[PDB]
Amino acid sequence: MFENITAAPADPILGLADLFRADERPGKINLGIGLYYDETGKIPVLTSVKKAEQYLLENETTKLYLGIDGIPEFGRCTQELLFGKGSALINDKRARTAQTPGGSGALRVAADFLAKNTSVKRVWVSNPSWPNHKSVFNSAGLEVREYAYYDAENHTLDFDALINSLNEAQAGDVVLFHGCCHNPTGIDPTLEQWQTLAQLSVEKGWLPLFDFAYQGFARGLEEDAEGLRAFAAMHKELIVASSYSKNFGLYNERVGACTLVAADSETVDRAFSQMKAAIRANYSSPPAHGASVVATILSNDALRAIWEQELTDMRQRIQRMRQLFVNTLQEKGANRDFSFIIKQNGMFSFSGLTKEQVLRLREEFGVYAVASGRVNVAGMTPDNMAPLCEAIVAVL
Amino acid sequence: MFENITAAPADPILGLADLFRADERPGKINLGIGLYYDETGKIPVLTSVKKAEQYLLENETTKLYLGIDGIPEFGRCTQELLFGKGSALINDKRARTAQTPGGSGALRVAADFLAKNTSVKRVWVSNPSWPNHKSVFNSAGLEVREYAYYDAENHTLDFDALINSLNEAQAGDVVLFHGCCHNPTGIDPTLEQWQTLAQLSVEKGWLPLFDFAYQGFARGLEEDAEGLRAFAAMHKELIVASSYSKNFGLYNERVGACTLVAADSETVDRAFSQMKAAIRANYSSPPAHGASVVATILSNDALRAIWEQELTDMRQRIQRMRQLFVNTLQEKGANRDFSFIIKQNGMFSFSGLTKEQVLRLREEFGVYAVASGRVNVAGMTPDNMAPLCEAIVAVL
Ligand SMILES: *Cc1c(COP(=O)(O)O)cnc(C)c1O
Ligand SMILES: *Cc1c(COP(=O)(O)O)cnc(C)c1O
Repeated sequence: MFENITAAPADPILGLADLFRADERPGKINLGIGLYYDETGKIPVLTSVKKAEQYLLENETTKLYLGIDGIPEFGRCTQELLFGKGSALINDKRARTAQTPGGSGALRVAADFLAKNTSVKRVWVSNPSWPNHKSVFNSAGLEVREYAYYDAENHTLDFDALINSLNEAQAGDVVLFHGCCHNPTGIDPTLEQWQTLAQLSVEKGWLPLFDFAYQGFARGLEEDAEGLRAFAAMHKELIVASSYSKNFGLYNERVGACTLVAADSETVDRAFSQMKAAIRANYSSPPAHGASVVATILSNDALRAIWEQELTDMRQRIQRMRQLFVNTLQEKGANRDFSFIIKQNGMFSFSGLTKEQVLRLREEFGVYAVASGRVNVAGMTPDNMAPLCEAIVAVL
Repeated sequence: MFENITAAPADPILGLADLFRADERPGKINLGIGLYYDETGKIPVLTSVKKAEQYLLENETTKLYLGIDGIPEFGRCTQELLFGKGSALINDKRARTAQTPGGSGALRVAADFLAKNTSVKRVWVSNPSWPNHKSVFNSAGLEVREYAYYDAENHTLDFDALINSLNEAQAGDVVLFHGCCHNPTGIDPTLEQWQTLAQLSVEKGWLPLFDFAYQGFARGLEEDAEGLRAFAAMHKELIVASSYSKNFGLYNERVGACTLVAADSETVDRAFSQMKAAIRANYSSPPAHGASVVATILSNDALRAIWEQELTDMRQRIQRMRQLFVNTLQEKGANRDFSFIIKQNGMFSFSGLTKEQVLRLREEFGVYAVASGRVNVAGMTPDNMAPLCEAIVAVL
């Protein structure tokens, strides 16, 4: 039965982790997978999280299955982070949120839901994009088309090309937007670009799907939600797949959400019943730990305060490694000007290195970056900066 | 886009918990969903688990993503529970285990793997079965066909009827078996029946899929794995979807596993890689908490000891309640003779009440059982036994 199964190709991101592991080379540097490291180079558990955990340890009395859609407080809290304290979306009971296993499972849930209940035939993702997007949608039997987005030459957002390629997006097609901190580019539309995009989609008939994995790493919690919030203001229907992996460092606990928005409560209710059905036929009910952690922190002023600061610290430290990266580069040779690297948001910079250049960094110098040239700034530290900037220079 | 979405029908099981939750009635009794309750009527966290949790609280230093296939040691431990500590499958490096989100997630994972990497078209499941089985398979585009299984008049396993049913199954068809504690009947094949089935499927060319959610609830850990293990000795390939929701009371942490066995390692590897791919396109990686809990317990002799005792305790308490259930019914003037209930294993009993009797039991007495007549024995207690038993009598 399995005789003729062809090995599949390794995840272009997950893959490298393997390789990374397997490499005995003493001074290896991992800038591939998007994980936030700290000055010491470790991937720590937030203090607000350890606190929330002790709290559960002490207060949990049952491991009783959660509801298909998970922890109600969790969805409530998610809806507020997303749309804001007093959104009409909330007051009008227009949004329903399902706790899912990471932003990843949220995407899948959304896909399955779409494929099976709407006549959505294609999904438009950006080029470049996050590698896993294709696989998720494809697995649900949806077509993935790509829309232009980055200007290699100028290291920026090519609005025209953006707009010019979406012209072929039919009405009823799904258009996927990254809420903030575009992965892998780090280039986001300005509030105005967003407002335009939002006008366009309504006019053109697209269903927006927000992939929101880095809320809080660009500017701030509220600030990072402006584009969505702008869309939510003109849209009747929307989907939001969001993750808490990064902003809470709860990577392995698989904490995410899938929010469905509809013109009205009755509609969002009916529709969400089908989303629930799709989850049932999948993993049934979601993992409690992670999300409990999240709900505890977000609904306790103190822990929340602690949490907001850790996030700020996280965001700030990445910003600092950013400027230090451009400086060290310069100060170390570098033919190219890497200044554009400072105007990018999030954990990564699309460095502009070639595929052969990255192969070489790895092979020769032991630095791991993704073949697209995407580096994880959060993985840079004062201590590895030099040796890392040296390897880059030697490959220029 | 959602204007026309049809509300989905309710989950015969899941949706019954809602109904339950919503009724203001004082002495309601929940005999629906399969949860273990204790003498006091609560659904507790095992102490072995609480112990393991503290341990993690204190020793976890990162929440770093797990491998797509999860915690390695967790997989190790799973294989030994399943096959033997000792087994050839293990020595021969012929089995690969992916940690998944519940036994449910493992089923979906298997379905997706099959549907896309093999020529499987149909999946055979017992009649009756666990309702969710059809939805999961149908979602992956697989056809679900049923094979006879229960002798309603006699309260037993109708073997020839089973065998004459599967005879209709083609080579290369998947045949789904419940490892032990058949849900919803509680009737499992004798070791000789298992052996027969095993020889028969090897000859007929069926790919066996074991759904193993109740290890340790029938007779014991090791003995409950006998049918599987007999299949494992004759088969080149098989799949095992196991859950730890029940034997560890880790219901909401979503702990399960999907085990793949192939003629050999070269083959199980290639194949597993396609399984990993199917996971990547799903939730990406599995939830750490629950699984770490399980791996900690199974790894430590002390903790494991404690855990096995708790499990024998749970199993024993259910055995007791069953005896008590028949006696009380008898002592309350039941028409029918319910002794067959003693010969069934696991959490449930297929009581033989009709649709209308179970409907009546609920509206009228507030006793909740599944429309199939399935009652959750683990939900009975000495304190509710009387009232429960009186409601039944009143409806017969
Ligand atoms: C990390 C990531 C996700 C999903 O992450 P989870 O780990 O599943 O929460 C989705 N989209 C992007 C762009 C990501 O970077
Ligand atoms: C409980 C159960 C499952 C899956 O349970 P999870 O909570 O998803 O681990 C699968 N099959 C049967 C027969 C079950 O009883």
